[PDB]
Amino acid sequence: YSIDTNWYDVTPTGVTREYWLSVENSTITPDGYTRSAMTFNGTVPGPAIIADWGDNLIIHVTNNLEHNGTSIHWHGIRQLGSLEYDGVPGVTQCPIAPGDTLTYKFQVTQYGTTWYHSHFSLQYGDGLFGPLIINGPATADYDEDVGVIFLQDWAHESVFEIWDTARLGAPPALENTLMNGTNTFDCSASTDPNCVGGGKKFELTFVEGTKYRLRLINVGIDSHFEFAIDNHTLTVIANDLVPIVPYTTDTLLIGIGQRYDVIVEANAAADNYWIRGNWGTTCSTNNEAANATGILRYDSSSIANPTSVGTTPRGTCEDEPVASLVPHLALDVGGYSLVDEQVSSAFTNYFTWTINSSSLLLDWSSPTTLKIFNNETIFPTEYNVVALEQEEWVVYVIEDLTGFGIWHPIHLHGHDFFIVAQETDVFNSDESPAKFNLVNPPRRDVAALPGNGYLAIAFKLDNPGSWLLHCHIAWHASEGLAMQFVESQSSIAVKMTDTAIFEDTCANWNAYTPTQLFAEDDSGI
Ligand SMILES: *[C@@H]1O[C@H](CO)[C@@H](O[C@@H]2O[C@H](CO)[C@@H](O[C@@H]3O[C@H](CO[C@@H]4O[C@H](CO[C@@H]5O[C@H](CO)[C@@H](O)[C@H](O)[C@@H]5O[C@@H]5O[C@H](CO)[C@@H](O)[C@H](O)[C@@H]5O)[C@@H](O)[C@H](O)[C@@H]4O)[C@@H](O)[C@H](O)[C@@H]3O)[C@H](O)[C@H]2NC(C)=O)[C@H](O)[C@H]1NC(C)=O
Ligand SMILES: *[C@@H]1O[C@H](CO)[C@@H](O[C@@H]2O[C@H](CO)[C@@H](O[C@@H]3O[C@H](CO)[C@@H](O)[C@H](O)[C@@H]3O)[C@H](O)[C@H]2NC(C)=O)[C@H](O)[C@H]1NC(C)=O
Ligand SMILES: *[C@@H]1O[C@H](CO)[C@@H](O)[C@H](O)[C@H]1NC(C)=O
Ligand SMILES: *[C@@H]1O[C@H](CO)[C@@H](O)[C@H](O)[C@H]1NC(C)=O
Ligand SMILES: *[C@@H]1O[C@H](CO)[C@@H](O)[C@H](O)[C@H]1NC(C)=O
Ligand SMILES: *[C@@H]1O[C@H](CO)[C@@H](O)[C@H](O)[C@H]1NC(C)=O
Ligand SMILES: *[C@@H]1O[C@H](CO)[C@@H](O)[C@H](O)[C@H]1NC(C)=O
Ligand SMILES: *[C@H]1O[C@H](CO)[C@@H](O)[C@H](O)[C@@H]1O
Ligand SMILES: [Cu+2]
Ligand SMILES: [Cu+2]
Ligand SMILES: [Cu+2]
Ligand SMILES: [Cu+2]
Ligand SMILES: [Cu+2]
Repeated sequence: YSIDTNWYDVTPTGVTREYWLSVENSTITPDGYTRSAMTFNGTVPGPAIIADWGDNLIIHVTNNLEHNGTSIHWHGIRQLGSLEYDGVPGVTQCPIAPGDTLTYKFQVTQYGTTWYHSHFSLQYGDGLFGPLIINGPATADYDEDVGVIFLQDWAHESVFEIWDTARLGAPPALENTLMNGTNTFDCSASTDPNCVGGGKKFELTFVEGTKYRLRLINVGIDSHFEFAIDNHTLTVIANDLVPIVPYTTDTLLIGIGQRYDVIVEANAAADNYWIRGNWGTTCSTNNEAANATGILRYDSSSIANPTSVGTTPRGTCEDEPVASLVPHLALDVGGYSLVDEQVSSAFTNYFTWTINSSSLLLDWSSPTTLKIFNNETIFPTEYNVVALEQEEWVVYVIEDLTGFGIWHPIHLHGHDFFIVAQETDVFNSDESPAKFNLVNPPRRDVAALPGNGYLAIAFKLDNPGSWLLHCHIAWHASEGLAMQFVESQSSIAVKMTDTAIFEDTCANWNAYTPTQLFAEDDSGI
């Protein structure tokens, strides 16, 4: 097994790996400002889940929150034959009730960098995410793996406090950003007792001449980054969970939920350097956007702020150029049927996004998968179901008709897709399909729907189940910018063990909902 192994077809034998995670109500001080958080195991980021390609994960998730369901998603994890462990509440399970435990089981049939996060409403915005790193092949050599660097915005209160405001349609400017869970913040004016100060920059220490694999993930609520390290080059070796033909870049545009693995050679004059998130100010607002930075040190004892000169950011909300993103294991898209769908917006009780006029709104007590187990094939209109059955491919064209010009990071569950087109133009059903790239196009699981343009993503019908596709901007998802593919419904294979477990989760959730303190007040996802 190697970098040229087809991991969609072949999977190594591995070992069983077991984790207990507690979804917790916490207090943290990541940037010198003390606030509530919703965490795995009291840390933001959550604990590292590290495994090998082909391992079986067993992850016992206990919900120790008092006032929310929860449901944990393993982002970009294919979940072939483990649909009920995808962690989408209202799609592949009922929410895990307070006090209850759901044990997620799945094999990792991919390798690279990803993460896990709650998919229950906005929870991941309060810190409910962690790294999921799967060891395997890599398209370039390096001597050291520094692991993951999370890039995010960071509020100074619960995302749930500001939801009622945000749902009037404008995402609010958050108070700060974190790089790998930390940042500075100026508390030396504040009369807020929580602003205790002492927040510190993310530090990364290089040994000169050593090669470092960095694993970048944008995990913000509503944030775009263009990661750069002053006077260093990034050699990009993977996008999401798909190794790519290495290419070098001064900066790396990164949408929410996207990952890149980069190799950085520490071949610069030994000094302190700015590490730049390069918050996309055009993409979304932040109170402290220029402070989305950290410190590269070649000398650990140095406590000096770097004074390096950075590269000029492209300053866009785009993804990396399609031409740059060439998977190592080349794969082409076969004959396809085309599904076309259109993003617009409406206002009801609040601001919603629509997919062909319907905003996603799930009933947590009746997930698509329960409906499937009950042999339903017609789904509520607000479940935004697109049915798929075998031409073994689908091109899904999603069009921004909102007029907003936001670059939406579109995430597909159950599949890597193929970026056959990512265009800043109006989609024409008679002209545009011709301009698709079907021959080893970029392949990944988050890609930008360009603002005012279209994203055309192809996938194979190789994974029966009900698969959410959504904007990964947390507000947008909560605002129903989502649909779901019900793929070969009659081919979905579920174990009696897993059906029993699913039913129990739903039973406990149904036992919880009559005295819940808080109702569902978003899409559910
Ligand atoms: C950004 O910030 C994050 C922190 O949020 C930071 O994360 C760090 O990532 C590093 C690189 O990826 C990482 O370094 C690695 O750590 C690995 C593992 O850490 C260990 O855990 C080991 C294994 O767990 C155990 O299994 C053994 C048997 O082998 C048992 O003895 C042990 O009891 C435990 O038990 C079992 O767990 C299994 C599943 O794991 C189950 O199957 C079993 O049933 C049982 O429950 C252990 O061997 C180690 O001692 C250690 O605890 C290393 O393997 C790897 O080689 C590498 O060194 C680091 O740990 C992360 N740190 C934190 C705090 O999360 C990033 O580095 C930050 N990024 C940057 C750029 O700074
Ligand atoms: C999940 O749990 C959290 C508790 O952490 C619940 O958050 C709460 O959500 C409600 C309803 O949105 C909030 O009420 C609103 O507060 C704002 C801001 O002060 C106000 O403008 C509104 O008029 C409204 O009253 C409440 O503040 C918020 N609480 C906290 C501590 O954040 C959330 O509703 C739970 N969701 C589910 C589905 O269980
Ligand atoms: C997380 O917390 C739970 C509950 O305390 C504990 O059982 C579990 O072992 C912890 N897991 C890790 C990875 O720290
Ligand atoms: C977390 O704790 C806060 C403060 O005690 C509480 O008001 C809130 O309801 C809790 N959140 C959840 C999801 O249980
Ligand atoms: C980052 O924040 C600190 C604290 O306010 C400030 O001194 C510094 O100027 C900031 N950098 C900017 C605004 O570019
Ligand atoms: C969505 O709407 C457009 C325009 O009416 C139409 O071409 C397309 O087929 C619709 N898609 C679905 C899946 O209903
Ligand atoms: C769903 O269909 C299968 C196969 O016909 C059947 O065995 C099962 O009992 C059905 N569930 C229902 C009708 O609720
Ligand atoms: C990735 O590669 C493409 C194609 O060579 C470039 O256009 C891009 O700027 C980046 O280097
Ligand atoms: Cu309470
Ligand atoms: Cu995700
Ligand atoms: Cu996902
Ligand atoms: Cu969006
Ligand atoms: Cu998702």
